[PDB]
Amino acid sequence: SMNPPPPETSNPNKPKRQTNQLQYLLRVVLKTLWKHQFAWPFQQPVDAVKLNLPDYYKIIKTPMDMGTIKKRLENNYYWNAQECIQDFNTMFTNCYIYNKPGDDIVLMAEALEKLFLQKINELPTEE
Ligand SMILES: CCc1c(C(=O)Nc2cc(S(=O)(=O)N(CC)CC)ccc2O)[nH]c(C)c1C(N)=O
Ligand code: NA
Repeated sequence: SMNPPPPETSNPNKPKRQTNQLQYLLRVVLKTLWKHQFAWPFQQPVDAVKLNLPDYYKIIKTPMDMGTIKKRLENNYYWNAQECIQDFNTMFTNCYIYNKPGDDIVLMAEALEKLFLQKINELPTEE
């Protein structure tokens, strides 16, 4: 198939708040993963047309990427910090669903996920 529209990154029908957790998720978690040498395949939605991966969006029905997550944080899309953490988890899980052990892309996800866990370890306390 072709590509779906990217996930929504704003919600007009949802109140917005600033929290220590959410700001940390942008400025520490997202930012540190973003600058990693293996971040690039996860910085934007998988372009299945350009990459000639016709089955990607047949297999992956809940796509997620760090470009989307970054915009969601900047736009205050998330009310609860867990919403953001869930999106990271979905991104990694998609990679482990679609690909095979030892694939380049899988090793890249593994390094990012390792780093992600190190960073969310020091997430500020809620509320
Ligand atoms: C390996 C395919 C893949 C990617 C990916 O994005 N790969 C990719 C992107 C471009 S790119 O043209 O879009 N590009 C210019 C360099 C990036 C801006 C070029 C080559 C590429 O291999 N991401 C995921 C989660 C997967 C997967 N299999 O799960
Ligand atoms: Na084809």
